[PDB]
Amino acid sequence: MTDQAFVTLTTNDAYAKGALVLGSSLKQHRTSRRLAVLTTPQVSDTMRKALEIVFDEVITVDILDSGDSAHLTLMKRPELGVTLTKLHCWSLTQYSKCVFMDADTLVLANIDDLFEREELSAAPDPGWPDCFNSGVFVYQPSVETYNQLLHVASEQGSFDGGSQGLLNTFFNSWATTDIRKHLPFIYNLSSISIYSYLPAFKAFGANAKVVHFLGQTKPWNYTYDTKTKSVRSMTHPQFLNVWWDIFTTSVVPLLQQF
Amino acid sequence: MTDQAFVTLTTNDAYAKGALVLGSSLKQHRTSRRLAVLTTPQVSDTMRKALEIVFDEVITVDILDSGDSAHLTLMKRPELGVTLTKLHCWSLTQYSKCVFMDADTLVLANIDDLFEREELSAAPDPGWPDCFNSGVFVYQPSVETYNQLLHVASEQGSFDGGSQGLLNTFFNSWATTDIRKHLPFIYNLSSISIYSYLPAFKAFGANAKVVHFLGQTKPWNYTYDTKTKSVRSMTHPQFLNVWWDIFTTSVVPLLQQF
Ligand SMILES: O=c1ccn([C@@H]2O[C@H](COP(=O)(O)OP(=O)(O)O[C@H]3O[C@H](CO)[C@@H](O)[C@H](O)[C@H]3O)[C@@H](O)[C@H]2O)c(=O)[nH]1
Ligand SMILES: O=c1ccn([C@@H]2O[C@H](COP(=O)(O)OP(=O)(O)O[C@H]3O[C@H](CO)[C@@H](O)[C@H](O)[C@H]3O)[C@@H](O)[C@H]2O)c(=O)[nH]1
Ligand SMILES: [Mn+2]
Ligand SMILES: [Mn+2]
Repeated sequence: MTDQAFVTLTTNDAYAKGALVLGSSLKQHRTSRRLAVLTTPQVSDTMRKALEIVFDEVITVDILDSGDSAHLTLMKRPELGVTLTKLHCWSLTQYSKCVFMDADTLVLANIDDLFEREELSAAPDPGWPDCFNSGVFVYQPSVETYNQLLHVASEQGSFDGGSQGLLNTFFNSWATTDIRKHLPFIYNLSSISIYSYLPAFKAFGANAKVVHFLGQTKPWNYTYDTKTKSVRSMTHPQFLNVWWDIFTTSVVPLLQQF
Repeated sequence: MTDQAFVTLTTNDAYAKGALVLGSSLKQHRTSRRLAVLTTPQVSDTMRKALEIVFDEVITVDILDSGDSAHLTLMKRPELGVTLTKLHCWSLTQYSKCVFMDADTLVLANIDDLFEREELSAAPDPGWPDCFNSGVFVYQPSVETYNQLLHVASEQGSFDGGSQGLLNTFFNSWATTDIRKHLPFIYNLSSISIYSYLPAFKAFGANAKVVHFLGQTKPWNYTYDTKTKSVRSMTHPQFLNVWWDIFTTSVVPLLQQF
């Protein structure tokens, strides 16, 4: 309850919008857990203040600062900035168990049952199913694990340049061990898989609990008509329209309070 | 040994080429099991004779004939012809356990360790990871199971129009039960995933044991230069070139014997 949380991340104002929508969707579906978001100094004061209303806790991380434990590793592998910031999710020892969620995800139903899972639990990644998608995962905050993850980042880096490669390398038993650590795909439904593998989507898509907007084009990169309540041209904009309805209804007016 | 086999299928001469390459690759990697192939009357006599040399057993199936157990179901769902023919793989009760392999797959290493698996074992499908790919699976021949599969085909059909939808509907516990029934992706490596998710491929692709040529364009739809030993323009034609080397070296000359 108080010791468990959903954790997201935002390094800029664009992803902050995503974080704000994600946070609102979690409250909308009455989560009994806390909401935390990792932010960087590059996030504007207005976005930061909005996040302070939506989330129960707003933590500030600055790996660009020499005082940060990940900085040394950043100098060695500068292309891993976002990934190194994301790893600080393991530094939140005020929580016994958390569910990390990318700022570009959207909750469509209560997913508190994820807290029954153990580290490391995640849904399979489309494209290479033997790797889990790092957009949504169940983990347990720990300084030891964090240090172990930093060590691997320093020595090996990430085979994909992001957090997915690093996490899959460290939590390498995922593909062959414990089916319970394989989160059902509907807990991290790739938006690409939706408009593509149409048959499978038509069959199981209605059970979606979380949508992950993976492409280059994020939800905030579209134009939304408030009158027709739909984005402008995608055979399935329904999810983009939900994202935008929350943004229009709860997020935008909240940003006007400042 | 004698009671276990690899089983493929070919309804025409084009896929027969694939079946012939697949069969040769299995012998090349010294399989200790038998090789069986399901064929239809539409397969030419020359292709049939070549298959009789490569495979230990060539079974003929004709669902277009009123005497076939699947015919009645075919009349009801005519678009399922290939799928209904494929299901006859369960009718091979002369074998205690088999590994079904699509004619468009290619074995790059001995995979006899698959016979340690139980029905139903299969690799995850890219696109929708909670569904297994029906191109490669471990099953146990049985008239009862066959009748149960026909029954489902008749009543529900297939959500994807092919065998994957039907098999996933029947063997629906796959995604949430027994990690051992999840064959490693390298036992059914989608050719699409190779040229696409490049990072993951560069990291684990060298361990590939089976390649599955999924697209519209099958290996036999390419032009191969015998002098340079490579197909004509694909950042990774290496697999197409292996397929063609076997076809050029073992299959083509074999077809000349007739
Ligand atoms: O400038 C940035 C970029 C990313 N993020 C955060 O990092 C997360 C991950 O990155 P994102 O921008 O969402 O990338 P994706 O399109 O979701 O994908 C990448 O990350 C996925 C899971 O993390 C992998 O499946 C992909 O292969 C990888 O390309 C985002 O949701 C944000 O929370 C920021 O805060 N600021
Ligand atoms: O005219 C035909 C068509 C198919 N086959 C056989 O059926 C198998 C399956 O079909 P294939 O032509 O290989 O289709 P795929 O491109 O491999 O894909 C289909 O089948 C896959 C697994 O069976 C699924 O992952 C895909 O979603 C589905 O589109 C083939 O390998 C052959 O053994 C024939 O003998 N004759
Ligand atoms: Mn993401
Ligand atoms: Mn196939």
